[PDB]
Amino acid sequence: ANIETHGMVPMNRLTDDPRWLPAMSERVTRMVQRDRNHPSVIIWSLGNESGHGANHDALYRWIKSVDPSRPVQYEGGGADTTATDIICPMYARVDEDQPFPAVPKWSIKKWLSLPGETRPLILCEYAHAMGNSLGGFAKYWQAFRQYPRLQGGFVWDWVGLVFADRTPHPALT
Amino acid sequence: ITDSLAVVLQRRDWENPGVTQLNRLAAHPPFASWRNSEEARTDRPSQQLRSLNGEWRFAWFPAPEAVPESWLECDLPEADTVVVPSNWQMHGYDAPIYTVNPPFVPTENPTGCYSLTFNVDESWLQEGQTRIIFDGVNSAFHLWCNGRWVGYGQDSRLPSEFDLSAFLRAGENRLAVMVLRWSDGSYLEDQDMWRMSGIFRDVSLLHKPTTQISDFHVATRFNDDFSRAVLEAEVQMCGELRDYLRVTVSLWQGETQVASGTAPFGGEIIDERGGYADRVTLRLNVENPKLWSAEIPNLYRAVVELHTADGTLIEAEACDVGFREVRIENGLLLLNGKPLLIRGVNRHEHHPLHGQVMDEQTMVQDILLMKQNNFNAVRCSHYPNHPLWYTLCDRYGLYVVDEANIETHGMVPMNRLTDDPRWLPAMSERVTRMVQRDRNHPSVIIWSLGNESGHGANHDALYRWIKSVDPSRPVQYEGGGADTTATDIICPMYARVDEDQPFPAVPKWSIKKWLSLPGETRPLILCEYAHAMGNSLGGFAKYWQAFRQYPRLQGGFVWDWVGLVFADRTPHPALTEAKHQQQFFQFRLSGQTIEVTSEYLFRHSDNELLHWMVALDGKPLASGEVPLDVAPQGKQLIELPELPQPESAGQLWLTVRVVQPNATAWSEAGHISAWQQWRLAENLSVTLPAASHAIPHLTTSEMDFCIELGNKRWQFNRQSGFLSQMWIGDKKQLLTPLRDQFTRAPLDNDIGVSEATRIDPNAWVERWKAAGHYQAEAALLQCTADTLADAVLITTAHAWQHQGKTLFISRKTYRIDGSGQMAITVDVEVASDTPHPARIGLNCQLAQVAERVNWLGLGPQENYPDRLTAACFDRWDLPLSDMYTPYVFPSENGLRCGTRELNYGPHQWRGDFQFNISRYSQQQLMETSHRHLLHAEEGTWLNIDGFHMGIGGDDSWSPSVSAEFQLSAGRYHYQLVWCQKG
Repeated sequence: ANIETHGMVPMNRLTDDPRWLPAMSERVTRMVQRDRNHPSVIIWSLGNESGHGANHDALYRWIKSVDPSRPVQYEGGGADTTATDIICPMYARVDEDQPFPAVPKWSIKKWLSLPGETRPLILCEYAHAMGNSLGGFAKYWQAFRQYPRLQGGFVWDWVGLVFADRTPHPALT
Repeated sequence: ITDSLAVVLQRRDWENPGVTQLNRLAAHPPFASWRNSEEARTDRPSQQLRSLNGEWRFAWFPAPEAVPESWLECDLPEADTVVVPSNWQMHGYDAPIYTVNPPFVPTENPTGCYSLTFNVDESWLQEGQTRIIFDGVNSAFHLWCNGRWVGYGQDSRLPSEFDLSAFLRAGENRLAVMVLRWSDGSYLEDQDMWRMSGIFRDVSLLHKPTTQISDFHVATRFNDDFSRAVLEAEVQMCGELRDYLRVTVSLWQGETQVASGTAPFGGEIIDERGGYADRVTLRLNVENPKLWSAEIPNLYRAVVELHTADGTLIEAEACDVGFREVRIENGLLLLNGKPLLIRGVNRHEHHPLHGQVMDEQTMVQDILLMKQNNFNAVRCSHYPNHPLWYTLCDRYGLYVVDEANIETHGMVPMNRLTDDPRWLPAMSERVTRMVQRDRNHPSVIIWSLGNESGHGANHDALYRWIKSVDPSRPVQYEGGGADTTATDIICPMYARVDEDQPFPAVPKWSIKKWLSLPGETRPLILCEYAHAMGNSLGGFAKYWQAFRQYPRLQGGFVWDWVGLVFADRTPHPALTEAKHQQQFFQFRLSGQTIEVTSEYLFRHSDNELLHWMVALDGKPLASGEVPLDVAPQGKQLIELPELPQPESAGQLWLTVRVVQPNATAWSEAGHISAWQQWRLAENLSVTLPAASHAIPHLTTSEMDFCIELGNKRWQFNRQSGFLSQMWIGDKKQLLTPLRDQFTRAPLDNDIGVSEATRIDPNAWVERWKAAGHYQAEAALLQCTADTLADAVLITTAHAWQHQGKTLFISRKTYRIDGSGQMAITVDVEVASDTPHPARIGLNCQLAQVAERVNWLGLGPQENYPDRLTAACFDRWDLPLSDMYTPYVFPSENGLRCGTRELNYGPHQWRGDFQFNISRYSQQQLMETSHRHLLHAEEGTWLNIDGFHMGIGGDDSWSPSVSAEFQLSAGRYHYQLVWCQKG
């Protein structure tokens, strides 16, 4: 869904405000009504980098009621809130923890085994490919193979892994 | 008659799994039968409990049928005298054994016939019940009293009690105990230790009144914040029920009573037919109770008095009560609301010189040593322990896992008996009688169903029995994959931190992966890990890094306390590594600020002092002491003063240590509990050496190169290509030429289970032998000598070939300058297809024997690439004897890593190397079976390695050296400087 408010100073200033719920509901509902018939679409996403507000929980439950055939994921508020069926951290590391206040980025191996955690983990963003990059990519895929509940991820910026003229980067190999 | 041996032994009760006892009394907590409340409160000795330990008569027989009938009446003429708490194998009768027909035992069953003549006062026989308690008898036994058969028993590790009232006569009496070595119970006690047999625990006589306390157990309930507690005690009596009988339970903290309760008999309504007339439950309210933990073992004294309504006491029983709550919440094992981190060790009952007989002094010595090494938990390794062990763990503070005596690892399906309902009665007795005995001890926090018996339906049934009877403790069981339905805790044996071991039907996942398997929510505590056999415990820091990071990884139990110490309780070098990794204070350095985090859950750091020191290459520069004021799990930030900034070359090292100024019950004043070291600042050396005016002189012959400088002189063998001799004055310095070494005397981890019969091709030592590393012969490729403007240059190249295959190539450079110094640069190529060598360095036999070894490097104790975290960089001076570790089976030992300078006699070696120095060569260590056969050689053997392979430790039967500690680079370089006192 076309919801992205990363510039807000609390970052949930609008997604926790009920006055913005009508605006955000239109962006979620009209997407589902348009694309619900496509077999390729297997997961709904509530947006990107908008904190976690009560509007996210309400819109998460709307999708589950209208279309129970697809899981709903959302990074925001720590990537493991009640508004996501999948733990989907951004740029979580394989072994090193990043305990930021109120939104820690645990290592993906440790994140799975936290007390009470049963959901699968798929990284919505990992392996930043800006410039000469993608070092340690083999570390992620060693972990993906070994751990059943580590079910892959999405490399950031296809185009990126290729130039604008679609010429490939060395990291694409 | 029917008391005769022929009748008694005819039914073969020791070959019947359905008969485990005959005429044995019910299990219960320990009883002393005090006739005075004050004596019970203060735990004074009771005159109603009499010990029969002492001198008994003993006779040995090859089989039970060989015992003559006359033994039942009179002591044999050839019977000798022994101290009854002993194993008869320790007296040399049949050979002790360290190592099938499931119900049957061999007909050649050695039999020990014990007999004792004792006196009984008439006061015991006129009134009351007199019983005899056998705390431990190995396998099975038959009991006679004055020639009359009494009963039969099994389950060596739990007390057997029999009523002797109808058998005792006023005056002199005689007891006859027929102990058999093997019974059907031996199939459930088929573990791996010295087998041994006899009456290995205490024998005592207890006199109880006609109306007596038959059983009692206590339960503690708490509110949300543990500010209010309820102590419920259920008391059961035996004998005649009278309406004037009363039971009083009083709780004492020291000498002040804090709670009390009195009630007549008659319990609450249980079901339709009513309630127990012989039971009463007393509820005692305690405000702000002092909680029990391993850190602070706060104990109360509960006194249970059976008395008349008027006020006359009949009998008194007492026990120590600790207030604590153990439960698993959200996949975490909590004690008093806090997540436990188990610093545990497995401990067998092994006396230093009396075999399996345990005494109080050895137990207190073991507990003190454990707590001084930051251990907080002990696993009762595969059987219930001596009763006094649990009392001592309550008082000093140690979490205890109590294990049922069930062990059937020798069965081919390994669950052949535990899945057989015909063996359920046998196994139930071993579980139920343990719980009935030890359920009142606060130190016991976890029940264990046994060890290495597969997983059968009997395990599930016995697991649910414990949960019903005692819901206050979790139940754990390894077996059937360590995560079955019969365990509340995933308790794998020797699971690795990162590497998975997917065995069929019982995989050993890595502990990190095991936690996150689909549907898995339980905590993980390793019942056995870090095998400490020989030179071992490599990679121990890997486990404790994982323990800290993952909340549901709550520690484990290191295998074999005694092991981590020798039989005489002398510590192994690996014990220091365990103490450092198990510290309760963690340290972080950021600039001039030291962050100290407390790992205690309950206590405040009120006996703690931080001493910091800054040294430059072992030379102290500044020091200071700061008191520690850290809340449980809190952080204290300690800002160091302006640290010294020397302009001399070298590395600055900051060392902190936690010192306890006051003595505790388990430690003496000045005890060091934690330490840490850092590198502060290094000034690289840029100064040139002094312009020596002299030049070493080179002479060339067809057999050798000779370099002469003053009184010193070097000789290089041109045929061998190695430095053969060095002379200071006219005194030779070497007995063996300085040559490259690529092998080490194999460790126990290097050997594995590779016997001479069942070879293990995957073992490290077998791969080295198959590759010819021990048989490779050095071949000289080139050897040249050139005179420089100020030095003499020697260049050599050797190839180590085995059966037409080059394993290693060594290119060495010798630079003898005019100052007398000798610089040695070594470049080594290792073939990629050969197994990685155990070491890359040099060795020689020095002619001189010296008393002290002085080196600037890591640790006073021996350390290895994967067991060096506990070691510290400083200047160490030790006698040569302390440079050798006396392992029972000789192997490579005594290595010191991270060494920059080594001094021995007049010789100094500088560089970046590891070394071991001793009087035994690596060749002798490989060929000598036991350390008592080791003999010192003529000189001193020195091994200087640029690189050394890590030691194993995850297990002892499979390769366990991690990839980052294997010598797999392929090409290696190191430099050494050899100088003298000039």
